[PDB]
Amino acid sequence: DAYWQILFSVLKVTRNLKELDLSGNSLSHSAVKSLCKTLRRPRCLLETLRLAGCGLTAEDCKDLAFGLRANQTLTELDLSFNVLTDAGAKHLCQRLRQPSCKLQRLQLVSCGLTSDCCQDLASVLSASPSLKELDLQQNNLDDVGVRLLCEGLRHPACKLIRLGLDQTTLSDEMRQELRALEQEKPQLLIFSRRKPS
Repeated sequence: DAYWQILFSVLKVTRNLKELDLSGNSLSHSAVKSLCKTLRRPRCLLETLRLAGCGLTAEDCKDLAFGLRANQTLTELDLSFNVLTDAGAKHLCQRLRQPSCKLQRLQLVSCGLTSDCCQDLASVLSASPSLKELDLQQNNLDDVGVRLLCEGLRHPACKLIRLGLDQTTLSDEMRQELRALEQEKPQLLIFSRRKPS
């Protein structure tokens, strides 16, 4: 946190910074709050923010979601490899389904998510004005959650074109349903580490 205060005082002076990648370094709740201040500034021109493997938890998602409320420049956010839990995803979803949201690309790989966040995610898929890519690999969503996701993906207003999803432990019936969706929505690619396609 010593350290983090140096970085944030410098960012206050930086101009035109489009990307900020903190991945792999732990941020305390307190550093998260100073970062959220950074994002709220009107001069903030960040387009990409990467916080993967940073020790974030659910309460951090609430702060990030509120920090995105004003922001119109961020188009890509990586929260992979943090124990966000379903409660953390729910805070993000509240923001991402708003009509002012500009976020295009969101990565939630290995974030401790279950089927219990998938109704919230599906409401994002159906209503977000901006979300094009969503990576949910390394989360245990199961047939129940993926079915809920598919209910949102089927919405003709769904903007998504790339979904990252673990398919190995899904049922044969679920995998047939996903392939049927891909046939109906040819602009959508469902990929994984095992089906990189």
